[PDB]
Amino acid sequence: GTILIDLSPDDKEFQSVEEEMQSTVREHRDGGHAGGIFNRYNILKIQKVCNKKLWERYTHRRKEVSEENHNHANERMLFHGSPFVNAIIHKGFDERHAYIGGMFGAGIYFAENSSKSNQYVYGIGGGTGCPVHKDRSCYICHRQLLFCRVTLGKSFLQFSAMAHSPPGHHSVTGRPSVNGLALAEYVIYRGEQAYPEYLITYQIMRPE
Ligand SMILES: C[C@@]1(c2ccc(-c3nc4ccccc4c(=O)[nH]3)cc2)NC(=O)NC1=O
Ligand SMILES: [Zn+2]
Repeated sequence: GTILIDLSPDDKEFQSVEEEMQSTVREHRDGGHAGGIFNRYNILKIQKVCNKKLWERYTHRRKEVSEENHNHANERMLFHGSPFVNAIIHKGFDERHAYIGGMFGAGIYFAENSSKSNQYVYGIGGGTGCPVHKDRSCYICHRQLLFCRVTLGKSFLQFSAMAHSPPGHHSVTGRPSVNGLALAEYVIYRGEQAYPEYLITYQIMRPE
């Protein structure tokens, strides 16, 4: 049931998604090991992901969360990197998309920094890099991220350097507590609390 609609680069919606992608790049404490060395991306395509059933599954869960949290879904737009983006956009998020060993427990993880989600496009720690060159810093191969609508509801705040969310909460917020430049990361424990709204195809760019 999924169809993908291409956005034109002249569309303000393409432009606002591209800007969130580019402006949330940061340096990583691994010096680029997982995700590659880059300061910006070459955006190749942005497609809107349209699936009525997945959308309705999302909004149904959003209303439940909202009603458990003084009518506040606490909805964000966040990045997700995964080897399974193609399954996600067709079938939705479920437990096979979870990071069992994540620092905040077995759930599905999202980032404010696009460059953080980039480190997972080829797997945990960037795996063995791109399929074609086995290069975690490949500048040639096309990568994809999702820019997702995520319901956080009442989020458990963890300060720091599938399971259940903590009792009385709908998600966990991993607040960065050492690296002053890192943005927050978030975990949900129900696939129905995220909708994969944009599929972004891109290359990382070699710095000049
Ligand atoms: C499905 C998978 C997976 C997928 C995505 C991520 C992921 N982890 C994150 C952790 C922090 C912030 C963003 C992300 C993010 O965008 N993606 C971690 C593990 N779990 C797994 O064991 N291997 C995987 O590739
Ligand atoms: Zn490659």
